[PDB]
Amino acid sequence: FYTAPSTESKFTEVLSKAKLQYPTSTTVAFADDLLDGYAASYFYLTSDLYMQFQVAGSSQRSELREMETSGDEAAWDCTGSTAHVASAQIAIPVQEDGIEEVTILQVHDSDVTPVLRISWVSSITIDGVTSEDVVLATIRNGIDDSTATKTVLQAHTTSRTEFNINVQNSKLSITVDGTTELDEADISQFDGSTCYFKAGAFNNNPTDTSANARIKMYELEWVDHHH
Ligand SMILES: O=C(O)[C@H]1O[C@@H](O[C@H]2[C@H](O)[C@H](O)[C@H](O[C@H]3[C@H](O)[C@H](O)[C@H](O[C@H]4[C@H](O)[C@H](O)[C@H](O[C@H]5[C@H](O)[C@H](O)[C@H](O)O[C@@H]5C(=O)O)O[C@@H]4C(=O)O)O[C@@H]3C(=O)O)O[C@@H]2C(=O)O)[C@@H](O)[C@@H](O)[C@@H]1O
Repeated sequence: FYTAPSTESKFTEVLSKAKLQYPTSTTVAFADDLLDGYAASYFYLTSDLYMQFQVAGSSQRSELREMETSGDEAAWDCTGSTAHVASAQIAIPVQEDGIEEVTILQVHDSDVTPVLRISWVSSITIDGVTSEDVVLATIRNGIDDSTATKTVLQAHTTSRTEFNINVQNSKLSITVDGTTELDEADISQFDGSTCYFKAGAFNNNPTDTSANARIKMYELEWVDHHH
């Protein structure tokens, strides 16, 4: 009894350029399935026209993964000359009790390393400064280094917020409601990797493994701009 995100033309292009993974990394719906009206409790259109992702459990996800229209997985040069841009209007609801971090947008390499995660966090401490109820950027320092550089981007609001990720040459920038909050962070540690975008809800380290993480997107797109 769920309405499909494909019923809204604002999502046609991104769905044509995506596959949906749930609840782990296995694809449940390819682009053709998504365009044919795929809908489930974990991926549906709300009455006010948001594409909503919902998932329970540690490190589980309901996430779109960037694809080419040819059916090839997106695998662009992480630090190449072509700009790659992901834009999303996201409303992050107050999360259920026991949900502690939800990743909403990623730049991921073609193996096992997230270049960037944008996530909501109940709390975070960075260089001795603790922030609560914020949206955070996490950039991994290397494939062989589990540590990351973390940057608070925004105090959490339930209001629809524009997020824009721009990746070009060895630099990555993030704008939030038009304001640059991460200005040309270095990602040269991914030279010689390939990359793709992801968007949705990816539930990180919950304290209640039965609680549902929930993220809503009013607009979503990923594009290339050729130098
Ligand atoms: O807690 C700490 O100590 C540190 O945590 C750091 O952040 C963590 C996060 O908390 C998450 O755990 C995050 O999880 C990553 C995970 O490390 C892997 O990168 C994994 O990669 C999957 C891909 O997203 C993708 O879904 C892929 O799909 C493939 C798959 O092969 C599929 O079967 C099919 O064949 O093809 C598809 C495809 O489309 O390419 O599968 C990958 C997989 O192996 O599961 O996904 C998550 C993720 O980010 O999505 O990891 C970070 C981390 O950096 O380790 C950080 O906060 C740090 O500061 C802390 O100290």
